[PDB]
Amino acid sequence: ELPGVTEEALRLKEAALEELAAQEVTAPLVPLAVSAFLTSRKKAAAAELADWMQSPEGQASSLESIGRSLSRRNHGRSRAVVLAHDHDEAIKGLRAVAAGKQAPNVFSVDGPVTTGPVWVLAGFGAQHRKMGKSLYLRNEVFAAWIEKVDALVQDELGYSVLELILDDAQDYGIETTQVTIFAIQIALGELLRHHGAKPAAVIGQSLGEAASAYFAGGLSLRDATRAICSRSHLMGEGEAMLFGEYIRLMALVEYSADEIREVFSDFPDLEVCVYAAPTQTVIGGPPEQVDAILARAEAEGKFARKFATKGASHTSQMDPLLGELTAELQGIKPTSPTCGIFSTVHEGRYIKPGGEPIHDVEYWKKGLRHSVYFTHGIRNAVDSGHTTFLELAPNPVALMQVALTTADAGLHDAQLIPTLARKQDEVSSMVSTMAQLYVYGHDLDIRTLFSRASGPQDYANIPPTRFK
Ligand SMILES: [Cl-]
Ligand SMILES: [Cl-]
Ligand SMILES: [Cl-]
Ligand code: NA
Repeated sequence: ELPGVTEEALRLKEAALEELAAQEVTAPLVPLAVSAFLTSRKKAAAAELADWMQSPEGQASSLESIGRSLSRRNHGRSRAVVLAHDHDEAIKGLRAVAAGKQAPNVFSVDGPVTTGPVWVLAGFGAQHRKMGKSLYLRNEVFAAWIEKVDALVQDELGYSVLELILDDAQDYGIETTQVTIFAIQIALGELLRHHGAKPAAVIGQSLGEAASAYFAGGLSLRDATRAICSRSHLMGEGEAMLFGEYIRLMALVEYSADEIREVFSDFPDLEVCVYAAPTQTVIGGPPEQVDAILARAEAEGKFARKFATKGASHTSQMDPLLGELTAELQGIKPTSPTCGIFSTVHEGRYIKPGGEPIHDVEYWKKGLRHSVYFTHGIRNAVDSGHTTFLELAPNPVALMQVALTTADAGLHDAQLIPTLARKQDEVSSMVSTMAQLYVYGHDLDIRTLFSRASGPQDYANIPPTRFK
């Protein structure tokens, strides 16, 4: 059978749980949903809830019991959610809902978003030391999926990703960044499905393509894990041996594809790694030429930033890895997708649900070797009516690129929903994520955001759980 959690992971987990229990308890973020067929009725419901919450009876009721009772109402066309830690934040946010005013912890819209969400599976440049650790310790569904991928990666590569997540002294390299972000992406998406969410379409970027294939139903979890494991360890081993004239850097520069065609005439060995946004592109090549194009960009007032790597993925430098990558992926079973795919490997084109499989061995070779057409995939999604983009990531780096494409396409009110972020509480982040899916009308059973009631004190004395 599959390997179990290692002894060292269990040791690290015990230590982390002791440290966690020694901290001060912070008040959880509670989602308070109010809805009605008409926005005017929703605003009135918000004002009445706020009035009652200021009464002594409302003050004596926990936010969690108020939220659990609200979660059982009929969820109408016009929706709103207040995210609060205490009664004061709740009443303040509800006043904003009632008065139609905007607030950071308030989401309120007049009706549903017409098209389903695009799940964005990226990850390049998003890793950070403690990513996923807090949610692993505090959410049992997320933890179960982390442990499933951990067991598969143990089987494929012979080490435990969970050990990396739990060990604060450990940081991530070329190889371990990929398998660990993959593990976190799988577990974040399955946590969302557990609460009723589903992608209408997926779009992958760079290392995130393996997770996109799983959530699109194009590969089983085992085969998606083979894809990320085969490429990551070949890339990590190759990058570690690069010195001198063999080094190729990667850098984000504020140049469009049109500008790069002209700019590259001075730098004969530069290649495009990722078309990230309409005016931003990840490029790769020899250090002297990468240094020169960065210096040109800064002289023109344009942004430029290097990544921490001695090798350039999505360039001709990957050629020597493709033969072994072919051999390691023999036997994977591409399947017909169960949702739409905006394939950034295949230049941003759309593959319909039920379409022919795309995730064969040649797809992973092409994805590693050639450019990532990310902005074109996003633009294809915007032009087809999609407005909600949800990024599964330890840090919402790709969502900021998506915002540049959506605004460039004329969509200035897109629903850009992050998941985890460095220096933000990972439990509260997933509450905000799921509350946002709810307010926009996407599939999400808001009842599942609250544990099952054990007694009458777990409800508040308001509709629909009034105590006769
Ligand atoms: Cl009911
Ligand atoms: Cl109701
Ligand atoms: Cl429960
Ligand atoms: Na461009």
